[PDB]
Amino acid sequence: QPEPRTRRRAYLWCKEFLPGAWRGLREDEFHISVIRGGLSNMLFQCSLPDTTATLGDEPRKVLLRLYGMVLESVMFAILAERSLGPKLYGIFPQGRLEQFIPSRRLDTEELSLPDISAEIAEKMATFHGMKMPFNKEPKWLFGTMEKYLKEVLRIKFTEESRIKKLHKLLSYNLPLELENLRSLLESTPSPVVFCHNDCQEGNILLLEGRENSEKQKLMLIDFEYSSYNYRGFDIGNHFCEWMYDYSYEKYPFFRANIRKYPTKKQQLHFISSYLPAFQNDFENLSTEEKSIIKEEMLLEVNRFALASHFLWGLWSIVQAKISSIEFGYMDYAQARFDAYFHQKRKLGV
Amino acid sequence: QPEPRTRRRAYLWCKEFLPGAWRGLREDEFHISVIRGGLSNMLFQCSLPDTTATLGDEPRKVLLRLYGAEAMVLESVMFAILAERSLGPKLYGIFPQGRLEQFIPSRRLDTEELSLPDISAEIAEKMATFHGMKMPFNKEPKWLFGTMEKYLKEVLRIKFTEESRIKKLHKLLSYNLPLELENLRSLLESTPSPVVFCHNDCQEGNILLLEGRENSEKQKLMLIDFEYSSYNYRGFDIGNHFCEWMYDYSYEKYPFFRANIRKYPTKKQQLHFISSYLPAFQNDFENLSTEEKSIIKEEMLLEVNRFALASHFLWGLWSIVQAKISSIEFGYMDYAQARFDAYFHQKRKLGV
Ligand SMILES: CN1CCCN(Cc2ccc3ncccc3c2)CC1
Ligand SMILES: CN1CCCN(Cc2ccc3ncccc3c2)CC1
Repeated sequence: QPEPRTRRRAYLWCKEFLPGAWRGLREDEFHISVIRGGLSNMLFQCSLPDTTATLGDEPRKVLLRLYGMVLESVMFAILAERSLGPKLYGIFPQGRLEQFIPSRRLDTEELSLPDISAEIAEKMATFHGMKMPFNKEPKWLFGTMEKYLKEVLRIKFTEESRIKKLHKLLSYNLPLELENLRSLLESTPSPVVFCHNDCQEGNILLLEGRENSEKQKLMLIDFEYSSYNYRGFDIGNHFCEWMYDYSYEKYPFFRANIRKYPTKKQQLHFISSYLPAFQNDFENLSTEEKSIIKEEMLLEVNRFALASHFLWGLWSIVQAKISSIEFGYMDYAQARFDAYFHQKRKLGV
Repeated sequence: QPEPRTRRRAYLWCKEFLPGAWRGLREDEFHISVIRGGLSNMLFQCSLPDTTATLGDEPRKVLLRLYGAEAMVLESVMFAILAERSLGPKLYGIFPQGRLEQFIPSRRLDTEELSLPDISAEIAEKMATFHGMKMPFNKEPKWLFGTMEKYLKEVLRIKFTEESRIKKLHKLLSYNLPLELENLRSLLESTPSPVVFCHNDCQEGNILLLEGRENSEKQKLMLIDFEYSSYNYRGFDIGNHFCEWMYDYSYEKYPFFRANIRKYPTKKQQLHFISSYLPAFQNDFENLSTEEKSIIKEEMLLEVNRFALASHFLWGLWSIVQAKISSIEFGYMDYAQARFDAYFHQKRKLGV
């Protein structure tokens, strides 16, 4: 349960924005509980009295999201219209009402289950074929990294620990290294598509009641960082996410495990599912040509995986200065940068 | 024939938002033409050279829309949804200064085409369809009297200089609009009308006659320009449309419209409209008792004609507000008086 200053707001929003029973519902009939609290993007679960029959096809239970601009909204509406996302039941200046999808999030170690990562591949490829009314020019990747790098070189921390950690990070010569990375990635062909850009296990729902479905038990959510971007980044980033488990209950509240990065075999298995789903003609290609393509895609995504480390490393340093959320951001930054340089050595680039 | 800045900015938007031949298009080979000028919602046609080949789906031609001089999230979300549902033009690009839309070969309707039976029948079907839609917006019917209240307040505190505008304003105030509003409200709050997703501005200039289709009998029109849309009393949407039968905005001299009260649809014409509307809006209707059909229709007419009074009042108030702030060449005050003339005349018609 929430505070008084809300739940009423939540009451009004549900009563005004939802059809059916919601329309005549009394403030004492309103059921609401917290799904995730905090200062920003708070989730809530609102529901009709179980003793209330629905008048039409309106939802019994809904997700309320409180922001705590225009593109984010257009995108969610579109994904909703195409059944790629939760339905959009209502939208307003300080949040929105979304479909409540009975489910849990994936856990890190589940990303490696052959059936799971085969469906994530298939879903990412599908996400990747969608037309969106947004800029098709791949500005996002280096634009965001420059934006973050510049912030980082302006960040001053008070406590000695953060100063120390920032100092060790700045000692990699991030500006120079960004240019080394630009060189590498420019010379690495990767089709521009609509990328989720944050395809981590916490954004993948296992839909309850089909945990037994072999190719249809997952849904991708949270598209807040989505944009047109190099394909290799969405895949590389997701592969990186195999190494990071955010459920750790002690500070810094994540574990990094480099050994958990997908093996070549595991990589070939993800992309062997991705490709058929991304170009429908791929399956009919010559056994030999498929491997030509797969070997190339492996080079492609493992290289862009470096951008995942670099971008989210920088991102993490900024979050440290400004976020309230309890999470060891600097240590995570240090982890992403270690994995960065470990991956460079591994690739010999 | 746009200005250097725009067309340069339009070239860029097109090249960066549109797929296919567009993305490799050079500036020297970019075609743009004006469809509407002004300061607010300029319209442009953009296209590929005729010698250039499309690579895939991409359109050969598109409409650029510049917003000119944050409810934009609502408009944009709406515009995008109607597109996904094939009810509006496709949405190719959205950005701070405007949007890229599908170009749809067509012309708009003339006022006197609104009364043509097939036209009127299809408009009624399209509107009913439009009304059945779920939209992620607030379902409380506050738009109508909220907006009028908003305009009335603005109206009460505007002072003109220019003599003729000053006189015209006072004659409108003569009527005691705050009292008159209150009692429009009482009249209407006693007039049941289903709350639905309304277009709210269904005038001829917002209805496309689709090219290639002037032969189809029930499928040659598309409603567009949903800028004023919202959940609202169905009666408003229909009443407002009926009012627009009376108003012709193609008139070339000041005040740049003709009002003709006597072009308002006859009862026979109104019945012909909702005879298409009702089977298009609800399922069983077609096969209800020919006795209950008539009960439904007759009440609806009282409903839509009563709400037509809100059309006159709302747009009259809006028009007065436009006279202060708008620069567009249009006799807003004269148009304000005409709506209010129709308001009191319609009131007289109804004995309310
Ligand atoms: C921007 N997204 C991709 C970058 C990695 N990820 C790190 C992360 C994951 C889970 C967290 N859970 C709680 C707090 C911080 C967290 C940070 C942040 C999410
Ligand atoms: C809000 N809409 C319905 C109210 C009447 N209408 C007045 C109008 C119609 C056409 C015009 N065409 C050009 C200039 C002004 C115009 C004003 C405005 C549009």
